[PDB]
Amino acid sequence: HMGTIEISSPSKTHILAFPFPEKGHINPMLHLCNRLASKGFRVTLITTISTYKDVKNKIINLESIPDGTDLGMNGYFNQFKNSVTESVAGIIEEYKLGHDFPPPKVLIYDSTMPWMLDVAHGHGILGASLFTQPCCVSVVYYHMLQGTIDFHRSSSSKVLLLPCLPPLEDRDLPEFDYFKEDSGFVSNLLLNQFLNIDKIDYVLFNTFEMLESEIANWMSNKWKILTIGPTAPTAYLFETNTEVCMKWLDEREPNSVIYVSFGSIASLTEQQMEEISQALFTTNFNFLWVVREEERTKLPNCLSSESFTTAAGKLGLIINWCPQLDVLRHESVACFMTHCGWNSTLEAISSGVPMICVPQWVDQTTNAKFIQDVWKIGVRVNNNGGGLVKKEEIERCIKEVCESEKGKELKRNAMKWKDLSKEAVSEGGSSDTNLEYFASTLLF
Ligand SMILES: O=c1ccn([C@@H]2O[C@H](COP(=O)(O)OP(=O)(O)O[C@H]3O[C@H](CO)[C@@H](O)[C@H](O)[C@H]3O)[C@@H](O)[C@H]2O)c(=O)[nH]1
Repeated sequence: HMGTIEISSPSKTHILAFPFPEKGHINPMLHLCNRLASKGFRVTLITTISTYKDVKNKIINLESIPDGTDLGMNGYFNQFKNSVTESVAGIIEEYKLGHDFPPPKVLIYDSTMPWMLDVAHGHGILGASLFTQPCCVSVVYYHMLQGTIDFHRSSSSKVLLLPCLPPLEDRDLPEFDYFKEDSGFVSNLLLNQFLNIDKIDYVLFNTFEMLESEIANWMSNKWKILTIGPTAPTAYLFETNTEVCMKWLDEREPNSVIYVSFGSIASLTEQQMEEISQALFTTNFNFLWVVREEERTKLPNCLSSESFTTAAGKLGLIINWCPQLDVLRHESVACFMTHCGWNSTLEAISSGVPMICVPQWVDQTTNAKFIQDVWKIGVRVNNNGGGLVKKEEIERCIKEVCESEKGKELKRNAMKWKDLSKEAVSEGGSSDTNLEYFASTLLF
C-alpha cells in the first residue's frame, strides 16, 4: 500500500576497466567492454595517455592516466605499478563523489596487475581479474608458482605431466629464457597472477569451455573461474589500414592469401625475416604480411605499405598494421602464419583459419603445442631445435597446411572449432552464461 521500490539495473551500474597498456591486453578488454556496454552497463575504460589515442580511434567512457614511466623492464615496471596504483585510486574516488555517473561497482583489471585488487578492495569496490591467456598455459604458471615440480630446464630431454594437461615437452613450456637476465622478471610477472587468486571477486578467462574442457573444469573446481571468451564479436573496434587491406583482399581469389603477422611486440632477427621473405616470395599463394614500422629495417634490403608481384606470379602486400579480425574472416585468406599470441590464436579459431605456428616466447610455445596436437588446427615449425626457422621449413609447413590432404582436415577441424566458439558466446552458450552470471550478480 505504501513505500519505495529500488531498482538495480545495468543502466545504473558503473564498471571500471583497466588493461595493461599493450595491444594483446588492451584489445580483449575493449571487446569485453563493448559486450558489457551492450547489456546496458555504464563502462569506463581507463588507459595510459600514450595508448589513449589508439584506444580513442578504435572505439564507452574513456579516461586517460599518465604513462607513469620515464629504463629497463624492471625500473619501467615498478614506476608503472606505483604510478597507476595512485592514479586509478584517484579515478575511483572521483567517480564515487560524482553525480553524473553511478559510483563504480567493480574494477576489471588485467590479471598481470594483481595489486589492483588491493586498490579496488581498499576503495570498497569489487575486483575482477581478466586473464588474457588460455587456461592451459595459466595453470602451468600456477604450478610454477607453487614451486612443486622442478621446472628448471642439455644432457637429457624432460617431459612434464600436470593434471588435466597433455604431456609437455621442454619446447612446449612457456618460454622465458629468451629474455636472458630478465627471464626472472617476466617469469615473476606471469606467476604472480595467482598470488591472490582466492581473494579475487571474479576470475575472468578469455576462452571458451569446449576448447579447454578438462583444464577449465579442473580450475573451476579450485577457483570459481568464468570462461567468457572469445570476447571479440562473432560474424566495435576499427583498426588502422582497414579500407586499404579490405580492398586488396576483395581483389584476391578465394582461399588464396597467406596472412602473416607476428603480433605487436615480437621482433624477429634480420636473418629470420630473410627466411620468411624468400618463402613468401616463392610460394603458390598471395600474401599479406604485417611488418610494423619499427621492424621495416630488418627486412632484406631487396625491398607505409608496399606491393609486390612474386617470383611465382602471385601478389604480396607488406603493410605496417591491419584490421586483423576482419582479415582473418575474409574469404580470400587460406591460412595464418602467426607467432601464436593468445588473441591471434583465439581470433583465428573464431574465424576458422588454420595456422602455421612460429612461436617466439612466453605462452606462444604452449599455444602452438595445443594448436598442432590438441585442437589440430595448425602445424608448428621446427627451428637447431631460439633457433632459426629456415625457408625450406616454412615452405614445408605451407604445403602441408594449404597443399595437402592433411591441410584439408586441419581446415575442417578449424571450421568445427569456429562453430563451437560461436555457440559458446551465443544465447545459452557456456561463455554467454558465464558473462551473464558476472553481469547479473553485479546487480545483487
Ligand atoms: O596487424 C595486426 C596485428 C595484430 N593485431 C591485433 O593485436 C593483438 C595481438 O595480440 P596477441 O596475438 O596476443 O599478441 P601480442 O601482441 O604478442 O600480445 C601479448 O600479450 C598476449 C596476451 O596476454 C599474449 O598472448 C602474447 O603472447 C603477448 O606477446 C590481437 O588483438 C590482434 O588482432 C591487429 O589488430 N593488427
